[PDB]
Amino acid sequence: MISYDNYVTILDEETLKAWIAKLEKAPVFAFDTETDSLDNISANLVGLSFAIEPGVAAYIPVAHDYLDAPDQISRERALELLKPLLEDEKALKVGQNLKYDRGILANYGIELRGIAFDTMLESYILNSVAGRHDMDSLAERWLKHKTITFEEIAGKGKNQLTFNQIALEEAGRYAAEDADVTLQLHLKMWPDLQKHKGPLNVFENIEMPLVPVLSRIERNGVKIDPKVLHNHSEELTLRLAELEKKAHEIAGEEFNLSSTKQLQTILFEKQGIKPLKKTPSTSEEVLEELALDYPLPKVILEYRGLAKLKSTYTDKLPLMINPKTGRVHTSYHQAVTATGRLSSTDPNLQNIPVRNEEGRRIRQAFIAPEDYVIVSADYSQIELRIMAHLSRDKGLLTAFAEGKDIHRATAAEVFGLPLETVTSEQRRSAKAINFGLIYGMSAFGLARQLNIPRKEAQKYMDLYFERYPGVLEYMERTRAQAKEQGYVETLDGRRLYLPDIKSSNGARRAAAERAAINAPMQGTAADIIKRAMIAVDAWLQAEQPRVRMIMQVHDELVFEVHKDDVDAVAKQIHQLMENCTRLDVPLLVEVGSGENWDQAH
Ligand SMILES: [Mg+2]
Ligand SMILES: [Mn+2]
Ligand SMILES: [Zn+2]
Ligand SMILES: [Zn+2]
Ligand SMILES: [Zn+2]
Repeated sequence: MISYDNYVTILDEETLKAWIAKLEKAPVFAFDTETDSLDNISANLVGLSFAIEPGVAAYIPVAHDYLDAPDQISRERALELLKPLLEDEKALKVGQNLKYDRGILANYGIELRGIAFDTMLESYILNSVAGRHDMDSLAERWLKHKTITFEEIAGKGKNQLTFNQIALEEAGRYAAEDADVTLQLHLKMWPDLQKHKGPLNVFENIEMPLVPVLSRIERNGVKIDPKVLHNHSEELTLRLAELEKKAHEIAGEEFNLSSTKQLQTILFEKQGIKPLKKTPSTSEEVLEELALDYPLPKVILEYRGLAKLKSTYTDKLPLMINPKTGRVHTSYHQAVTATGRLSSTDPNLQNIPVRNEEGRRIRQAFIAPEDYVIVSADYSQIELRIMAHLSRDKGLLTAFAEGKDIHRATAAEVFGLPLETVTSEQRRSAKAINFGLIYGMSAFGLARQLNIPRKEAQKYMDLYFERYPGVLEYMERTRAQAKEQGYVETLDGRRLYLPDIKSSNGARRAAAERAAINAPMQGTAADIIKRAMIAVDAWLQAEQPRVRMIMQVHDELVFEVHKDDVDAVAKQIHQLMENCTRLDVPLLVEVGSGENWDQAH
């Protein structure tokens, strides 16, 4: 176990000051905060823990208020004595998910500096796919130590206690162990993170500096109009009713809009071909093939889609508005994706349909406050530009260089015809090839996206590789080093380990080869986006203009800018994004604005 003998519980100023003195001369120190809620903006700090050396850690309770809780240093007195140390950029701190801790302190007017090491990110940069990067998983992987779980001291279910309700000593065991373990994890991982300059570079200049900027974006939140979302909800109810009637009217009787049950009994029973369509799906959608002529499958297609969107965003979004700020605070995850891109939840901004009309209405609900406007800064087809650079292809490089539409430029080369005459179908064919290459799509998978026969798709890809030889080379070379060293890297050095590259399993090894071609372009896009965020945030902090960075979704950064400042600010965001990141890839940033996210998008 871990008893009350392990760590000290600081209940007096004199002892706290003794520790602050030791903390001041430590080379690095682990630090952690305890609160009464996972919600950063409204959580209250219940206590703090520190670790100066493996096995030497302490817990300082400041707001435990259960019946008869012992005297504790007051939250205000503890923070004023600790403030200088916390705000000192020279005092280096180590922590697990420091983004959270930085925010809690910000609730009390404290600016946490010296945010040097985050064990979550150390683990993530070492090997993004090694497993989960949370402390409990980390302590077990690297230290063969099983940590005290929050459930162990607080309980489970609705009757679960909040930190302020837990006994001082019990809270101490948990909090001081976090600090201690975090320091031990750093001592084991930091030395390893130096065996390679690639990962070390990404960790030091991309991931760590991004920690406080993610905190600031999350805490800023985004303005959502609940009325608009409600109208959209009422209207969708009516549209779902109408659509259901249109389905019944086309055939007979009533039925659910569920395939492999009520649909096959209608659809193919009235002429068609037996198999159904899985909601596997992004490759063989039987329902949308029939949709080009057959009416029923087209209405069932649209019905399901609207049903999904209503319960996911229309009904959910209004419930996420924080009472304290009046805004929605999404959760960004910095150590979850395999390629290094940021993910998002509650809400998952990336699942809002882009090329769909309803998704546009969801976006219209993201509004700018009075006298402000929503500004969108996007990296135009960054992955494609990255592939152009990685393949060193003069053809692609020149297309982007002279500002031509790469999809029409590619079609003009593949099909051999003037750029002005390329048709929509030809452009659509080249476009499917271009994005297919990024995901390492098979010549048959391209046929399923283009609806053309196999070997006809193969005919296009051979014509493509002949016109753009540099792309085949990159593809072959990347699969090469992937087998030679078990991993692939981005331009900045970020690595994706591929354990199934020599799998001996067929499909399992195919996946690893696709990931081999894909990761370098996706990871590089990710690195670029993170560098722009740090650069834009740095300008924001230094110059203090009337602008907030509110979102990050796909390849765009969304802001709130004062209406009278839009022009100067747009010039600035634009320069920072395509000139203060990587100077090797030919980058283009498209900046737009409006009353809501949809207008600026
Ligand atoms: Mg191309
Ligand atoms: Mn913590
Ligand atoms: Zn903790
Ligand atoms: Zn993208
Ligand atoms: Zn420019």
